[PDB]
Amino acid sequence: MRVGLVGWRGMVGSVLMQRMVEERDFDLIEPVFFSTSQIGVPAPNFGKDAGMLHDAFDIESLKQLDAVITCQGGSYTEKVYPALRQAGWKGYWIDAASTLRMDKEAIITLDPVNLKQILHGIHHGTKTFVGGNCTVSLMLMALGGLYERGLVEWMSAMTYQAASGAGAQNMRELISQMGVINDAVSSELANPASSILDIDKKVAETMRSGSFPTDNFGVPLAGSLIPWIDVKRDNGQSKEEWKAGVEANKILGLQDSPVPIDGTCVRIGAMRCHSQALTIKLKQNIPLDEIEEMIATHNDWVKVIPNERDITARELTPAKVTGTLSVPVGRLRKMAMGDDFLNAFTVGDQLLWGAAEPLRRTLRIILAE
Amino acid sequence: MRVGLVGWRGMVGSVLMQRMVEERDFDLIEPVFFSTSQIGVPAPNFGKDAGMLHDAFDIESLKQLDAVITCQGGSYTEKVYPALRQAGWKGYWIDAASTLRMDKEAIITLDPVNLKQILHGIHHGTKTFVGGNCTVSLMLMALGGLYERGLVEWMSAMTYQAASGAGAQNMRELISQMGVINDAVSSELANPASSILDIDKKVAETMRSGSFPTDNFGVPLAGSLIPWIDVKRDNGQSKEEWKAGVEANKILGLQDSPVPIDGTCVRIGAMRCHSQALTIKLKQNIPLDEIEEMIATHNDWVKVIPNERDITARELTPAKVTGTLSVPVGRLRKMAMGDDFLNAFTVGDQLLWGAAEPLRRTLRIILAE
Ligand SMILES: NC(=O)c1ccc[n+]([C@@H]2O[C@H](COP(=O)([O-])OP(=O)(O)OC[C@H]3O[C@@H](n4cnc5c(N)ncnc54)[C@H](OP(=O)(O)O)[C@@H]3O)[C@@H](O)[C@H]2O)c1
Ligand SMILES: NC(=O)c1ccc[n+]([C@@H]2O[C@H](COP(=O)([O-])OP(=O)(O)OC[C@H]3O[C@@H](n4cnc5c(N)ncnc54)[C@H](OP(=O)(O)O)[C@@H]3O)[C@@H](O)[C@H]2O)c1
Ligand SMILES: O=C(O)c1ccc([N+](=O)[O-])cc1P(=O)(O)O
Ligand SMILES: O=C(O)c1ccc([N+](=O)[O-])cc1P(=O)(O)O
Ligand code: NA
Repeated sequence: MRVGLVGWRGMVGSVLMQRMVEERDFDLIEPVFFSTSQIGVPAPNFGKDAGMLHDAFDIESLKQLDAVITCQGGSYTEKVYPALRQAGWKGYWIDAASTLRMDKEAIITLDPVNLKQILHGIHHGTKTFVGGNCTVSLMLMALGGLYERGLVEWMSAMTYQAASGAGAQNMRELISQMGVINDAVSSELANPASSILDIDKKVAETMRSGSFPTDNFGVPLAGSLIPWIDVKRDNGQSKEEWKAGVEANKILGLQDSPVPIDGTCVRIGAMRCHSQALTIKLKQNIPLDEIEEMIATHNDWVKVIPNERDITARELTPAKVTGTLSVPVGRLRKMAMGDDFLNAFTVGDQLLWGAAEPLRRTLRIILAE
Repeated sequence: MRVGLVGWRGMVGSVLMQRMVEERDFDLIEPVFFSTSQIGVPAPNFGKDAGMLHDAFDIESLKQLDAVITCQGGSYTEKVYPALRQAGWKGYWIDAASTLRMDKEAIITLDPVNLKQILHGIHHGTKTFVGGNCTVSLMLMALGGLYERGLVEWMSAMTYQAASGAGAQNMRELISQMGVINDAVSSELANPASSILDIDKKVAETMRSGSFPTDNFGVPLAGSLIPWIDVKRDNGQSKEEWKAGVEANKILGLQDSPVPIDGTCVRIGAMRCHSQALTIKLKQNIPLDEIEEMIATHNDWVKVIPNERDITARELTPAKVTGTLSVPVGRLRKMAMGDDFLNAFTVGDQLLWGAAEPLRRTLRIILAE
């Protein structure tokens, strides 16, 4: 199988490359590396020589491939994909970008949840497989055990989203903001006789100053939060909030009778883990023991954390989860509203299950068929 | 009126002192400053001379006061209050601590919401007035318009709570953690060609290192979050999550038919403003514009922020609200679940309406009678 790699060099792509090396995916394919910036020089060597960098925009070159895996982004997909299909290419397009997710000829891939849908697609001529939004993938990796059994009536999701979803420059800006805050009060911070109100005043002033580094976010993130991600939609949702409902229901095959999913998506000062606080309305009063079992046994990465303070503080956080494939879920309990209302809190790495991991797993599934 | 000040030197106390000076509250009283560790030292001079610091545990000196305002804490209240009352003191005990909130003898003071309850109490011999929990006070300042009309069937609250709620040392530790994070990668950040994954790897290593300053939180807060605040209760709630339902319903006089309030309380890396993402179940499908009107007309400090991207990012954040008495609420819209589900996101300063302001306002109400 001859597989083209586009966007292998960037943040998401680099995570994907490391995972492909770790799982020895390159043993199974003939990789062809593409560039949007410079061609003809040696391709990267991740264990074996792959020749040269090819032109990511050349239709005839792409037509020679059995599949493309792209992390290059929506601008790239919009430019290349329609022409490539119009020219007769029947290969597999495996894409991280949002561009094609809701296309009638694309399947959103999250195989621990929807392997059966993926396999049906592959066997019946579907050639486009798109990774879902970070928030969607991470929520379903935590709650797949409930959703697969049709037990969810609706879900409200309030999120705590990392800088990495906006990009590497945004992550850098977050850390720079942290430095500028600390710099402003370093002379008084450690002195207990210094007024905490004076420290606080200076932090607030520094954050509000024009020179505070805010080119990417537009406003401060460190020391604060931003309760709006992406463009407004006419019903008053942000695009980020809208994605949850439409993508989750496509993945689950419920488009004609969807589970309502809604809430507020909030950016917070974390590097690359998204967390979500969920009000889950169950159709029936399911005992918490069964809920816990159904969640825990759904897949190999979800981890149900006991509902206790110390273990929660250690396990159910970005500090614990960052850079790992683990998807902890905790604070699982029935709520004051009734025994059909379930509280849950979950954390997951945005670059792994939220970006790169579904792409490499989709490749392995296609290979095995 | 002779008024004793206890806990005036701490964080909450210092905010109270600042506000009392700003509003010239000291012109209306005879202030007597007390201490737990500095007896005999000259008292602070806020305009006029108040002599020396008195003994906060000496019952007989406290007995000469017409009122006590205390920000010293629950363990202080636990020892001095019962002893002071039993010795026949009938003065006004005005307290920020949780200890007496749910005592039959005490009124929870949040006068923009429950002034009538407060005055009825004053007129019928109630002498104990206690500030509510920071999250409860801030939520009712935002949504008082809906609660006072009996429109809320239930509410789920997922919170984004600031460091100040845990204490001054915790705020310092947050800022220290921010510096330690930036320090670890400041060279790489200054080089525009550096690898984002390398920066990310170093940040994670730094946050996980034994040397990371985590004595007060127990785990990292900068770059992370902690989805547990305060001690565990038997039904799986933390004490922080439980406080909302019991305190709000007492403030609203709804103990005979309380509104269910529940959710997850999460500490994030903000300095001194709590934010809350609310799923509000309404009893009736009221038009959105009338909802906004009910909310906005309830009190002088609540503000409706239009549901638009740029203004939300600028106005509905800790960076905007910090150190002010403003209580913005935005992202007001009906949710996917139905037109009787209302999304709301609100931000408020933890030290003002969430701690010090109800104390000085209660003093002013008593004086005014
Ligand atoms: N999940 C997310 O993080 C997210 C969110 C929203 C949008 N996006 C979109 O998806 C795309 C991929 O996300 P990303 O975070 O992986 O983007 P990224 O790190 O900026 O990488 C994107 C591309 O930039 C090019 N590039 C230019 N200079 C580079 C340098 N010095 N180092 C590495 N690459 C360089 C590379 O393509 P060549 O090798 O062809 O030059 C690379 O594949 C983004 O460009 C963006 O449009 C991603
Ligand atoms: N939900 C919660 O659990 C929660 C939330 C907020 C506050 N609280 C509690 O409420 C109380 C007041 O809160 P806070 O944040 O104002 O506490 P704080 O800043 O520690 O002040 C409390 C007292 O500590 C003493 N103190 C000792 N060293 C000091 C120093 N270097 N500078 C200033 N004061 C010093 C002061 O009393 P003297 O002048 O008598 O020495 C002061 O009145 C605390 O006991 C806190 O634990 C609890
Ligand atoms: O917006 C997105 O969801 C998204 C996610 C990942 C990637 N990238 O290819 O890894 C790109 C996009 P987008 O559609 O380019 O903005
Ligand atoms: O726990 C609380 O709610 C609380 C809040 C404020 C204050 N303090 O006096 O300002 C003290 C307490 P706590 O009852 O001491 O823990
Ligand atoms: Na700026």
